[PDB]
Amino acid sequence: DVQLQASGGGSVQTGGSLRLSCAASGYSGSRYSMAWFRQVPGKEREGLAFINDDGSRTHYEGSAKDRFGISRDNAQNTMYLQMNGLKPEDTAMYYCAARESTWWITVPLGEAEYPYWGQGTQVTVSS
Ligand SMILES: [K+]
Repeated sequence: DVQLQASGGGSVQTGGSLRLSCAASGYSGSRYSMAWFRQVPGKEREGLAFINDDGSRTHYEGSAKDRFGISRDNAQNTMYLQMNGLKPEDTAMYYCAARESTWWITVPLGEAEYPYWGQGTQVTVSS
């Protein structure tokens, strides 16, 4: 019984920043490992950024390595994606996902590794 709520999307100018949040509700004693995925128009949904239970490991896909940051606040069961230097090509539907098992050696990259998803949040970047 895990529920995820993604928020923080909207319209932003090219060059700007946006922070997305994903809040998990689980009464259990697990700090879920979590991820952001996005689907840009015309493309398959793809992994973007990944964080384990305590934020001791992160992984970024593509230019998120240079521009984006993922973090989490385990005192309020929320993770964040800070996107800086946004470009029109970052216009997409953004999704967060969660799984019970943590990780260290191997990043769980596939969608199938995450049983729990939230509804997407649209980000639109315009010059
Ligand atoms: K990064």
